[PDB]
Amino acid sequence: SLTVYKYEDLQNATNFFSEENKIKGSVYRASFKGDDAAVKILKGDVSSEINILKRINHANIIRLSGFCVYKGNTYLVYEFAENNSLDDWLHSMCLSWFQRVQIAHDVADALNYLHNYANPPHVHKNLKSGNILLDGKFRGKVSNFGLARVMENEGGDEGFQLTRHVIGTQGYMAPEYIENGLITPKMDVFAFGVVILELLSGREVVGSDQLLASTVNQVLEGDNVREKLRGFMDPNLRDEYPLDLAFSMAEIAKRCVARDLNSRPNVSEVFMILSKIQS
Ligand SMILES: Nc1ncnc2c1ncn2[C@@H]1O[C@H](COP(=O)(O)OP(=O)(O)NP(=O)(O)O)[C@@H](O)[C@H]1O
Repeated sequence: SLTVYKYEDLQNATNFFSEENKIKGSVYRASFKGDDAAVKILKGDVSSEINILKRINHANIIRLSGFCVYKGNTYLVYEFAENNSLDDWLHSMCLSWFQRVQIAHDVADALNYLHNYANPPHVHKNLKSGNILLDGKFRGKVSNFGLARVMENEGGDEGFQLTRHVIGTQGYMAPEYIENGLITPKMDVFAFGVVILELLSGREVVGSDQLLASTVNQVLEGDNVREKLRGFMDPNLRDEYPLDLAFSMAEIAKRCVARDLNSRPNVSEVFMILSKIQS
């Protein structure tokens, strides 16, 4: 039943939605009850979707405190994630090697829960650096896994950024989806592969137009792999990383970004890999 909220308490926490808003028009910061939160405004009663998706709770998934339906709109209150999104940090203090490995581990931990032990399993479909939030200890918190996906919303929209949805599509989406709409948990594995590549290189998923998911193959192929990998590594790490474990992590990302979905590993395997190379 989560926690039923009175719309009043939401107005006061958000200063009556007084450009206390985070970037997203529907995303506001609510300061109240000591622990801060984030309020997302959604059109129409989406209560039915919550009663299904509310099954998904995990330490590394953005937690839903509750919801409120007021005058034809649904206001959802999530745990506030200070330090914003991984994209902000990778494309802007800099995340150390330890932190980058921790974040990859939390995401693999959440993807492992979603694909196997969520009752029933659920495919994310929208795993991106911008959706992976961080908390005060820079731990991962997956977010836009439902109802915020482009065509998952029952109430369609025309306040839509086409060029932006398409940029993320080419950089994160697996080929079997772009070509046939084939939706399997392997598409999350492909996306998760690109995230790791972002964590290792800090590069844009689509650079200035080469995709970050095709460069890892050239970096690990042929000869002089050590030198090509050093150059691939994020400069901001400044040698403060074990090149051995970086190559290993880059290897598990290449398998994740393979074109054949059945060749890709299950996230459960990636979760076991990241846990053994962790501190
Ligand atoms: N629970 C939360 N805690 C803190 N910040 C949040 C939370 N949910 C969303 N945000 C912020 O709200 C913005 C994104 O809102 P969102 O509804 O996810 O749309 P979005 O634009 O698709 N996400 P993004 O990929 O980062 O641009 C980002 O600046 C996030 O940091």
